[PDB]
Amino acid sequence: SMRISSLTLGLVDTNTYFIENDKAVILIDPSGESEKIIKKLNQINKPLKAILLTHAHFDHIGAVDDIVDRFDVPVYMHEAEFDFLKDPVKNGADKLPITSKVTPEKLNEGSTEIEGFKFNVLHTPGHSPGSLTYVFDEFAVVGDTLFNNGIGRTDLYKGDYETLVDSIQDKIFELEGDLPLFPGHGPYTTVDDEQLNPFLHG
Ligand SMILES: [Zn+2]
Ligand SMILES: [Zn+2]
Repeated sequence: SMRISSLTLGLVDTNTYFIENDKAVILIDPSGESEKIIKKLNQINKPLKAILLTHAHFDHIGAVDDIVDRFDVPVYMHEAEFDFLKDPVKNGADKLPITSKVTPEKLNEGSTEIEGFKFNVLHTPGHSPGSLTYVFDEFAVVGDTLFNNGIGRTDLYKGDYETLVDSIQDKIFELEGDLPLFPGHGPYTTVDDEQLNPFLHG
């Protein structure tokens, strides 16, 4: 019923995801290289209805403004990182040309329906305070939380190691053991495959 596609883009190889149903598409983490994203959006030939952000670090939002300027769609994210968009010290870009001037819509933990797309939102902070995981019937998009044999870094702004470990162990590890998990970087993994992840402790 849904098809998930991806491009790996930008300075730090961010996974941008395209979620299609029979009649529309939503985009998650438009990281950069917006002409490549737009090219695939034009290939899909279904109207883009929304952008979802797992979080608002610079490498997940670099193409947000270009896509909104072209298609005029809402951008959804957790309110705890609204101030990340315009603030390069908070989103990490301060460290050559990244900000977003969009006014975002807030999303909270719970069941959601956006333009015919039904999914569950989990608030999974620790790598960032507004990190969200988006759970669909046949896959989940987890952001910079649980990687294949790795974990999101917890030394960024408002990051915290024990918070992320709890988010992974108490929320992401409640999903179906073989559900494909698609993180912000690197290949997919699953809850079963990450049971002995060595970065989780406590
Ligand atoms: Zn990040
Ligand atoms: Zn990232």
